[PDB]
Amino acid sequence: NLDIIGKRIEKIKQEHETSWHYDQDHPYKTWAYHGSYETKQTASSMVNGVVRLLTKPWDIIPMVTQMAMTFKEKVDTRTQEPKEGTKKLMKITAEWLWKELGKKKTPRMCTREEFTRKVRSNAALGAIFNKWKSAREAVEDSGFWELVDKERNLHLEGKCETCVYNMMSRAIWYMWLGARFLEFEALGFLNEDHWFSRENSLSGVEGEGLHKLGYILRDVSKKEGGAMYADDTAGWDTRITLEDLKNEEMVTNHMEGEHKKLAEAIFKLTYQNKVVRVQRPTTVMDIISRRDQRGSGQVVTYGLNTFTNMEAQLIRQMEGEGVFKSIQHLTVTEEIAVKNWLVRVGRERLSRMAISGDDCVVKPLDDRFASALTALNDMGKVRKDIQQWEPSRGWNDWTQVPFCSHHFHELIMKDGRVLVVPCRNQDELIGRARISQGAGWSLRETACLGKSYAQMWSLMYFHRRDLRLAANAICSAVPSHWVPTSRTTATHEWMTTEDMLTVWNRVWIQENPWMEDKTPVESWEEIPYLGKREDQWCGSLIGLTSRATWAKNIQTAINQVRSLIGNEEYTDYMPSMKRFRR
Ligand SMILES: CCn1cnc2ccccc21
Ligand SMILES: [Zn+2]
Ligand SMILES: [Zn+2]
Repeated sequence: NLDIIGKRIEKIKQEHETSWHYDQDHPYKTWAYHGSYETKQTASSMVNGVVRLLTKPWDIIPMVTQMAMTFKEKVDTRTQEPKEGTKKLMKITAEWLWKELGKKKTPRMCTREEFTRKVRSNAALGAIFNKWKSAREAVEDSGFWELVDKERNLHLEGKCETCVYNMMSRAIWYMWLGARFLEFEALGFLNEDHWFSRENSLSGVEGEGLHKLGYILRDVSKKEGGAMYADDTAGWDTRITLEDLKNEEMVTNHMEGEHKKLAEAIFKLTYQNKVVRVQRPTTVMDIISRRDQRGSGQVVTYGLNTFTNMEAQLIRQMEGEGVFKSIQHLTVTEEIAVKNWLVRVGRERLSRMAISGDDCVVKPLDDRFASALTALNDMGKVRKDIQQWEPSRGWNDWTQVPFCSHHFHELIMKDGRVLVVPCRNQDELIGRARISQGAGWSLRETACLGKSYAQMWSLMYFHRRDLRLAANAICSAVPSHWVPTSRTTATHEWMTTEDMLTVWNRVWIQENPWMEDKTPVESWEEIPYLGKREDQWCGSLIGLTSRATWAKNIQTAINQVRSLIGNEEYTDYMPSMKRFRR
């Protein structure tokens, strides 16, 4: 308690000595409360005019237009201590899983140099605005690194002064760049050295890319076993227990010297004890603490969510296979059975899963898994939108399974080769491309963001009639040489000025390990669509009068946007499609 967090608390107390007060009408039950101080400030979603002008038919579709308009009573809930059988299963499984992940990897510190390179190419490293303007400025000034140094030596001394969270089914915890560096130094290796790659973790998909996820699910489908299960957890980050945080910390067992001590301090001082500042309109700032739940960097959050989800799902698999009888207590011989299952079949069982943070797909040995719920519920990983003890409903066809907000189609090219393509409801794709975040966007910057969405559609969603047409229109309306941009950056092969057919050939043919015949495609007309009825099922407007008029008159829409941007060099990409080719 207050020995580990007191210093951070004491320090903030004094910067607002003229405003401190223990409020008696504080709304926290599960968060420990400490005091308040005076503040007064808030970032809504803005429309991308280039994309909206080239998607007119969607101006009258509420599922699109409502996306651009406009639970913190889950962060304030509590999770019970698991039983001794559950705690034992998790500790054995975690111990075994860090060793497998560590067999072909070496833990190591990430460097000021690596951190600097990140900030100078815009990665979302959740920092704050004070002393320096942006992240870019702090990194070049040696004053910063002295602040970093002071805290660093403080962590080696087992103490913390400035690693404090700021709060803002989503909840983001911005720290100051200094605390973010120290997190990156100790734990960045998990992401930087791809510990959750499929090659390394067998269940993971880190670095895999949307054009690979469908092929990975089809490979899992080829295993003998039961249905494919894809149960979502209700508020995964809120259900991370202190026992979860202690099994995650065991990665330090594989470290040495300084690194081991630096990593131990991050886990002890910032993860297993937290200090947070929250905006309350009644507007004051609340300084609240708690020991459990996830509140880390988004990138470290991803890897440890993947880790603990892999652990939970292997245990749910053990329960289905009858490896242990009850979570109340493991007998001595159940421990050796669990250990022996892991050594004997653990790697096979990891390969039956696709896990991306809190998101999983499992193809278990048989359907006993569906009603194996005691460990899953007792670990606190309670399923969303089903009653606690109701058996899971599985999927009989890998093409129906949801994963990373998509489903996947099997699409046969006129030449017989097989594409496995990512898909989701087309209203969601159009609605997202019509939104920008933040202020001060020039027309050129807005156009270059439209171009990023268009090239993503040409590479990932070419099989959707409306998106291939809208992508060609946007690429025709934005100057040919203007570089696609994004303010918050899987593998993003569409972020390039290279010809999109050349990039399509590299991603789907040359570099695709599921495509044996490497014959290049010579034109976009060789590249197939979904069936017309399947395209409508997945949200296409093909067949509507609005869509026909848009497609026929597309050059008029392209010319409207070209006239706004002005006298620039443009390319006509519409004749790459059969219907505009004379
Ligand atoms: C886990 C054991 N088991 C297997 N099949 C079931 C069906 C309902 C309840 C429990 C079941
Ligand atoms: Zn600290
Ligand atoms: Zn679809």
